[PDB]
Amino acid sequence: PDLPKLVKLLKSSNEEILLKALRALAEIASGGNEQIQAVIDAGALPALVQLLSSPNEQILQEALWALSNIASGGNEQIQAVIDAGALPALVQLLSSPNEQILQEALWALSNIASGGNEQIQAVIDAGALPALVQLLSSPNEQILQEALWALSNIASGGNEQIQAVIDAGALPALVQLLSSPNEQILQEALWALSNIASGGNEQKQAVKEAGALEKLEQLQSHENEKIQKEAQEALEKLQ
Repeated sequence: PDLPKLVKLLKSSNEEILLKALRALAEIASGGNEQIQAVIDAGALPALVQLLSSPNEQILQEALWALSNIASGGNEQIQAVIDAGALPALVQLLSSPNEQILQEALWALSNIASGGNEQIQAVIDAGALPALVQLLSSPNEQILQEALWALSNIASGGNEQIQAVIDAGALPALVQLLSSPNEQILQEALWALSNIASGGNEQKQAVKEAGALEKLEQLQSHENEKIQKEAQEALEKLQ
């Protein structure tokens, strides 16, 4: 098959050959989980990371496509990506002017954070815990949405996983965010608060300490039905 053959093409030298390979390197990943594994063993995981650190925009716009394509696999397949050493290589892309590249930067990163606790602990370590919260207060909603997926994904584990979140400083970026005329941010933030509150008393009060309760109380009398129910479930929770 042309599985391994494509891997070699991921060694720079020829841009034409490299690009052509990229296109036919991700398209296959978006066909089945088993297909992803084939790419891993093939030795493309580490070959892709190297591309992440390239000036070309085309090779980059594609490098992410095939990348995240794997991050959306299984809890195990997602680990392979980390073992290759793309965690830090991807975080860098986040500091790119080309929004197009930044978008994918999250579609892959956050994707991995949605794995398991065993992987989360590794993220909260070096991962930009507090830095991720700062993004929450960004104008470009595009980054805001994805930013929520990453942070939230990290708070999808045991109690210890929830604590790490509050420590980062999401209480303010969330609570204060509750006061938003945007239905999106309204449900988003709310969904985040409840998540953390789901933990113990330390995880609950921690949030309410900011003043989310107020925003929640007012939500009780919100037009939207869904927002009303969710708001009621989060309110009592804090208690």
